Amino acid sequence: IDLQKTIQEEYKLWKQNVPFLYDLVITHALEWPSLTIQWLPDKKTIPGTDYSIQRLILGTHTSGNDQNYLQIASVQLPNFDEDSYTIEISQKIPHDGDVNRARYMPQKPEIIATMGEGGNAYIFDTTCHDALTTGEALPQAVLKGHTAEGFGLCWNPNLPGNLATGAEDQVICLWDVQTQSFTSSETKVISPIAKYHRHTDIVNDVQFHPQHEALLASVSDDCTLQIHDTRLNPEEEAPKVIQAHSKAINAVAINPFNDYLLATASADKTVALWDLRNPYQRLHTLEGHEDEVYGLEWSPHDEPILASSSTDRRVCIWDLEKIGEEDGSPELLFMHGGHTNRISEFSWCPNERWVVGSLADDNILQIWSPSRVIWGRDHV
Repeated sequence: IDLQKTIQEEYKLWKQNVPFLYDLVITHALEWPSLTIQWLPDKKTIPGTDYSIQRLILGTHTSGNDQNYLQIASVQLPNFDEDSYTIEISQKIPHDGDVNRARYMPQKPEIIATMGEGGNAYIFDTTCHDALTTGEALPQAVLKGHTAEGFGLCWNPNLPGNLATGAEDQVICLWDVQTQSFTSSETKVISPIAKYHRHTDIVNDVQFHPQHEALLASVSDDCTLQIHDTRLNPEEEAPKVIQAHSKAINAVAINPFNDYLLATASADKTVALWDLRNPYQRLHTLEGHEDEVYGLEWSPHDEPILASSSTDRRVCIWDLEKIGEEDGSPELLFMHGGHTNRISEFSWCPNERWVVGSLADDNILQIWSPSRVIWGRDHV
């Protein structure tokens, strides 16, 4: 793939340092760039081997006219010891537009929701897509509600089948997806159970609280963070609207261990920290990215660890326990520099500690782990 001269220089410096800064790097080019990535929760152990098989959801983003696909990639991840590996596209499911975002249902991971063409969302049941299917691979459901494409998508981890989406139409849709009717022969057409008309610009991201069924956070180009209670009536305005940044907010992430800790990522190159009990008081600002921050995700294993990604091509990992303080930001624990274009999405591996899968706009998939020399510094 074409690299500009300076980019090519940087990438070769990065590769030279990889053995010192990383315990693992696996690189792969995909036939099409993917806008989205998420590790599936399952791990398949082959007894007697030094690896396990894990899986990732990927999408495509085609130049135009060429068919798009929702994809599942199977990855050989080595076991990490205590004193090349294969990546194949397992399933490929025809998808209508670009796959702007894709998320498996936590309670039923064979069910995958996507944000696709023109604002339609789609539901796929992977057990309806296999070598035995007789006709067209169809979505199991199309969710008709948005009037423009969107990138906000989140399943409710405490209410099976409950889905939230947000789009460039400024709207948040709530959906109730009942899956026990799904078939490979028909596409169910579903309308929303509620629509929120509370943002005044593109809704970039939505996230259900991991421990509270009714709490939905949303962020927008209107520079607000909003906390909605989906028990109350839909056109009643969100009981919490925060003027959180001076520029567009692209991502929101709720700590999966600290039920009050929320993070936002913004076009002001900043990540900010928020206490949900008193959400108008910003707790801290995290600086280090050189361009807009677009992606945000807490470690699934370590409460103080947060990752962010940016059009500056970096994934940054932040250690919140270093906030209390010899010239750079102490909470910036690690900066991944393996990508040569803007990062589209990344995802923490749920089955291995300190492993990230990341994608960039130039078709590269990287699976990497920073060295325990960096993250285990205060181990014994």
